Amino acid sequence: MPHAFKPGDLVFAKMKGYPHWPARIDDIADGAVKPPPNKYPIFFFGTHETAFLGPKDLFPYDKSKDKYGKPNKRKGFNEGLWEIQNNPHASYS
Repeated sequence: MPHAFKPGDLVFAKMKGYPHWPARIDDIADGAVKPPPNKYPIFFFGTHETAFLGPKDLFPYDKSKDKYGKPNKRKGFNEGLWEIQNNPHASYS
């Protein structure tokens, strides 16, 4: 059975007006801005932007990749597909 989401989990993350986007659940570093309650810090591959999202917008990557892991015209998307598949746990700072 599924657990709750944890830092390092890989997902497609959905935001209004954007395609389901390869992403990971980030850690919060000591000293860093924490997310609102019930929200997770989401690191979007390719764009390397962070947003705060709740589980309703988080699709586990294994289950979802056949549907969502296809090239997209959007800036940063295909770079994001490479990252999630090839080095999803690297530092992209």
